[PDB]
Amino acid sequence: STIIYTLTDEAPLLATYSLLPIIETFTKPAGIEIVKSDISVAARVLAEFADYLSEEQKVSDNLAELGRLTQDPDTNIIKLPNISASVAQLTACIKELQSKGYAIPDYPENPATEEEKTIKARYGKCLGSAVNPVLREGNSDRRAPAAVKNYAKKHPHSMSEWKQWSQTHVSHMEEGDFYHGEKSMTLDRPRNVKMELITNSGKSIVLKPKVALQEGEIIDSMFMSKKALCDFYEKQLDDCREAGILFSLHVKATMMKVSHPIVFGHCVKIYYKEAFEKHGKLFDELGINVNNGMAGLYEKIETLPTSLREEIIEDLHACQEHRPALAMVDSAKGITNFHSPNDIIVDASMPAMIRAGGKMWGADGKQYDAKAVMPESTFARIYQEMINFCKWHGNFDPKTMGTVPNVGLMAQKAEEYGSHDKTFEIPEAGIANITDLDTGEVLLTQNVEEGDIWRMCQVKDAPIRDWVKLAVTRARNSGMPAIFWLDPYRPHENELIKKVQKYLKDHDTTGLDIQIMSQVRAMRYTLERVVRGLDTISVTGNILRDYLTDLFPIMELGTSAKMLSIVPLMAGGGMYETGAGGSAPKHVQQLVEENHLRWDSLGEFLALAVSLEEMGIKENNARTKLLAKTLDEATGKLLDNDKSPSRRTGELDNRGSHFYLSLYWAEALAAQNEDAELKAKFAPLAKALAENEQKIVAELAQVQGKPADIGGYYAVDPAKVSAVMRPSATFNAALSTVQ
Amino acid sequence: KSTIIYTLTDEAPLLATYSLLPIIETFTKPAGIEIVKSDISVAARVLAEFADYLSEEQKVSDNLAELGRLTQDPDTNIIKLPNISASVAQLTACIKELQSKGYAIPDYPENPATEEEKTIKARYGKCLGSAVNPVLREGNSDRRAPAAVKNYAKKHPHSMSEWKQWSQTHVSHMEEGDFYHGEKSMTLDRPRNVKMELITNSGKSIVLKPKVALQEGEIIDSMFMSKKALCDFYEKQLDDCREAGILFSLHVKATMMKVSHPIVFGHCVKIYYKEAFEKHGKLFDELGINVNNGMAGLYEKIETLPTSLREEIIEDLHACQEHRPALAMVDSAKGITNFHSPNDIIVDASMPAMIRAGGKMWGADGKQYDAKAVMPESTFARIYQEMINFCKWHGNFDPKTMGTVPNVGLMAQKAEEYGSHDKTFEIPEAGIANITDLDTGEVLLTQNVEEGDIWRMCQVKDAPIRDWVKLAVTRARNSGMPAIFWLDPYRPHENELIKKVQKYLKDHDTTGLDIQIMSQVRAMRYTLERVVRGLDTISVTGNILRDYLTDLFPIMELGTSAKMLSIVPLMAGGGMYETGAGGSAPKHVQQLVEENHLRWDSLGEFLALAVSLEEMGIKENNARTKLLAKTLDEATGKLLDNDKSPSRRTGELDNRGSHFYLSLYWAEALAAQNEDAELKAKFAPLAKALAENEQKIVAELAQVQGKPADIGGYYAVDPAKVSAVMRPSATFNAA
Ligand SMILES: [Mg+2]
Ligand SMILES: [Mg+2]
Repeated sequence: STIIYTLTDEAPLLATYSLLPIIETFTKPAGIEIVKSDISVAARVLAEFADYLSEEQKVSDNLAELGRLTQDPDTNIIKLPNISASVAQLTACIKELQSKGYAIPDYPENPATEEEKTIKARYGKCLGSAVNPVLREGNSDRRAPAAVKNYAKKHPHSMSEWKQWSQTHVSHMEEGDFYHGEKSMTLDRPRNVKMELITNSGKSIVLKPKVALQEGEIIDSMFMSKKALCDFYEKQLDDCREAGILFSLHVKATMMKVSHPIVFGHCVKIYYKEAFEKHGKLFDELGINVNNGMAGLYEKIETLPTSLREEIIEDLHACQEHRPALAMVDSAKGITNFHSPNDIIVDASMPAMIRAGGKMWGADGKQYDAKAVMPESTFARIYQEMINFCKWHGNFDPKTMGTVPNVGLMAQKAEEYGSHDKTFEIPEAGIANITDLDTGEVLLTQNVEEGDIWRMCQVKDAPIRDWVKLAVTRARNSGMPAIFWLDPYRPHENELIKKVQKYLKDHDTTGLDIQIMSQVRAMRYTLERVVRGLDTISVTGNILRDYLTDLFPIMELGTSAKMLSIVPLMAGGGMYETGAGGSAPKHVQQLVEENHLRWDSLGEFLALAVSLEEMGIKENNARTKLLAKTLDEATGKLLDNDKSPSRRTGELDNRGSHFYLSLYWAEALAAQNEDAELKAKFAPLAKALAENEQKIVAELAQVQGKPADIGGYYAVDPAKVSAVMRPSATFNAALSTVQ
Repeated sequence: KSTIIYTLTDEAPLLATYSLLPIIETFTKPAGIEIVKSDISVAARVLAEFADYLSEEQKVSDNLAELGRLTQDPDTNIIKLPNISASVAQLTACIKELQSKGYAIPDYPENPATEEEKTIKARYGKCLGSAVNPVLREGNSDRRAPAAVKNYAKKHPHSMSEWKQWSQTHVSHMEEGDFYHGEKSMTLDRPRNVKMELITNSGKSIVLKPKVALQEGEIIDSMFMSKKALCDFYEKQLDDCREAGILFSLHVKATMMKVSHPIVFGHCVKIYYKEAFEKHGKLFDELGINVNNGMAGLYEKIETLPTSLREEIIEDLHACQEHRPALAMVDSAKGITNFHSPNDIIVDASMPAMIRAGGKMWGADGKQYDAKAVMPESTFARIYQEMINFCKWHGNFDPKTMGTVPNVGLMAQKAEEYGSHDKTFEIPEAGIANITDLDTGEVLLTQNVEEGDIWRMCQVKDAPIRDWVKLAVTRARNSGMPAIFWLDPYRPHENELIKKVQKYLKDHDTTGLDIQIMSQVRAMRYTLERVVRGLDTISVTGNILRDYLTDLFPIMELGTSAKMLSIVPLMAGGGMYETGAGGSAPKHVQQLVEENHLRWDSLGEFLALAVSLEEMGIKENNARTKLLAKTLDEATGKLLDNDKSPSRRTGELDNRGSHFYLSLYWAEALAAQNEDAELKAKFAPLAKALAENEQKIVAELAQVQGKPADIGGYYAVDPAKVSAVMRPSATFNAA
């Protein structure tokens, strides 16, 4: 029975030339095979371009095979960070690969004809986040493990002071946003619909030609009213200045690539209304779309005569005199919260600011209270209920606060995160219809005006169905209550409540404590419990999941990055993501130049454990469970004993951290008394590692402070790399025992 | 007949009722309704008390004691109006209005000789204080906004100040060390006798309270406020409020927690002025200064000291504010701060008042500022904070659209905190605080106490709790409103209640009903989300929350606490109906003697009647009262739409016509009515006879004059001379 282990890019790739031998040896006695699977940029490129490759140059398309493998129930994947390649990276990977003699073609950035057309679209399949969509087949089980929860408590991170009299607060819309206008239904039949506006005059513009819907599919029709948004802005701006407080705007433009830059840019255009009105005639001429941050406005006015440009810059600053003070991204370099919408990212900025005791940065480099403006009311009210709790009760106590794991609905681009291609800036006032394009039947009608933001969402029944099963599962396996966060007064969430109530009957929920309440009622029910050191599972839709697996982690642990990221696959298999972060190119630099790798592998240590525990459950395997239970104990110890890598050079790096993990794990499997036959195999290793502990760490330290040739970058050399990453002679020897 | 008793009280209430009583009888005679009188005035109660000293046409029925017996007649029906809680000199000014009228009664001047001088002393203490309300309030409270008043509100909203979403205003309470956070309680299965005994660390035995009878099912508490914790709190929070730049305030209720809260209050002062006090302490001590009763008495007592020292004391006090925060003010102009008396900023009035104002208390400059509202005792303070956060978020309430929050309230037999007068002690020395069985020596409940902590034992009996449940149910049944019990599961005492309620709810048909149990703060938020949506929620609460919430919500709904149904549904099945809680305000008796003018106190009675009829309706199933109720409510309603309610003037308005006008109106709707042929009217001696001549009664007694009329007496007055005033026309009594 197999664990598939991804050989990704850059830093965590290097880590695993070290760690995987350790993994292979600990897992053998449980009858666990460990298969490599290469899905690097490099690998994925050579797959797409087999037509250009020699015969034994060719490579198997692993991502594809992984994809198929999603359907097999036995499947068990440990997925590490990997590159979601930018153009620059790919052109580089391309150019490195060519040098190694793979005659793939260049990257025609601007095609000139024939194949350049089709190639740039065939390199396209490689650009961006190619991998996550293929692998993430079935909802989020996400939580902090005991190992980390408990270390957190003994070793609490910093939590700034919440003054009982703080003036920080969330500000959202009360009417005219998506929420308050929202309309939704669950389909009772399959349908083919179009998103069609009927011009107030009668002209019929189609905005989205065909969208296929299945029975049971929940759909929502939702729009942001430009007029309401702008009144709310103007009113809240004035409000903020009258309060003598930082004005801030928290948005997720990196996901909602269509929806949110619009909402963002209207804040800018309004704040500086006085200057835009006088200069809109030039900005439009200059192709200035402030939707993508004020940054661009400045870059383009640079070509202006120093006289004209000096006028605009004066005219802008002039708005500050009647406008409120702005939250900064870089106080010192004058970067405001309007510089790019991709700077202040809502689900990370809000907990960051609440950690900091409800504070944000002013242009004088010092903290003040802030109005956190989140126009769309739906998902903002959550954060305000917390804020109210924290004035009252002070900031959270990580020594004693509970845990809030999140079972999140997200399968098949569920809900808000599927509607990127179904969102439109309205052309003219009219009627916005979702219409059955076969029967002509109109399903949902909206009252819209010019420049409104209209979007259609959907979530399918099988995802919803699985999500209810996973909620009940986690409730059972953990003892925690599970709370469904769903507003009855929100059409969509009513539509979910209809499903949730019905599918709960399809499962054995007798022992358990499972409830459905309001978002804000659930948020407080959870809070009242956390603070008493109790635990509660959040069961939430797709966006709340992205929000709460940043928010509650930050409070409990100080990061959002030492978490179990599990995707229990639809077919009954599992995937274990070791981390949300990048593959960290910077660490790779330190390895090449001065043989030190500061990459932390704590995420892998943790993925491996559940991976084993869960394979331990399905396949009914005692061995495995012990490997989990013990790898549990060891990782705590690795944390207690400060043995995670240092960011220095000379000191312990990624390899030494593997060693100590190998040590405390072997030791645990030696001292354990559940499987005598395991002890026998592991006790000699435990002694070899204990005994030569320092001889080994020395052997490891010995190599640092000089370069390290790894035979490539996007295309590393497996011999060279295995040398560099497994350089201790004594340590390699210790593994070759175990009998 | 099925009957309705009516109380003739004291002063201006007594007056206004010789006027509008005979204009009842009229609309109630066709309903098969009698109206017996009951004189329980200050003046009439001494006459029954002291009757050994009078002749026998000079002799009276003891009208208070008769009502005592009446509480156990399943059908009784009573409308109680304000009356004087007799006093120091107001029994002596009325220990004389008969000696002038001819009645052989004792004088009462203390410092008494050899013993029927201590015994007549004791023997007319009878009629001192609120000695009439504990006779009559026999079983918990039904308190809601009557339909007439609520509707006038949504049509004529009062002012609600803005709540900025950045208000700094908040409640500050103790998180540890306070009664709540260290509470213990139990429910008895056995009747017991207990003592409250201190066990000195050395072993010494101090009996604080020798004997306390406890019956089966009773719920008792042992709680303590730890003086160290309370003062650390005050210190920490004084710093906080100063670093904040906000006003500092102290909301307690010294007028009923007569023992407990003055101590808590006094500590806030001594801590505030710690610099001055830690220097003049010896001197303040020699003088008797007990700042527990407020700075007021300190300034009165340093008046004896010579001017050089007095002003050195006054300066040292004042020099504290350099390192303290600013106080909330009771009277900006006359320089009266929070701390003058503990009876000025009374919590359940001061806190809604504050919230209505946008979260504001007054600075010393007559201007309005943000405030820390310090309620040290955590138990009943968190709800206010919950409201404040709600309003910061959503703005203040909108009277036009918002719903109601009636209140079913546990209070029978001095339930909860309000009966622990005689069971609260400031602890003499550190040791062990025991509730201990006088028969078996078992220690039922124990606490660790130190020097100067406050310790009290609260009890609530089971018979009140059962009624209190049945009442919450019948109100839920008879109104279609959801009803939430307000109960902390994490608070020993309330959790002890949750166990009874859960058990007792089962004993009523609650099949249609929506009846849940929530933590005070959950309950609060929930009913808050519903009012804002114009939805209604009955609140079912403890004794303190019954006192708090019946001010908080009607202040938001109607801008007054004093326009409310106060129904005490009696244990035996019947019911008493209370017009108001306000004073008799004797100041307005003179405006009806020196001149002719009185006060607005009529409105409460109109409403006491509308329910007294409506519930009489289904109690002795009488189609003939359900009518008069709903038509009386229509009538009183437009008596408000048309500004026909009493005036401060002298042209004018008072009960005289507001009086009359609803005769015009509670006839208006009785003739125009059609469901019915019995009461077809028949009340057509016609309403339009008060509309034939409908600007003349008004003028016939406009000429009534002001200048003077005499009631010929004040407390005891005759029955042939307030006719020629309260009943001054000729055209009036006619129709
Ligand atoms: Mg996220
Ligand atoms: Mg009150």
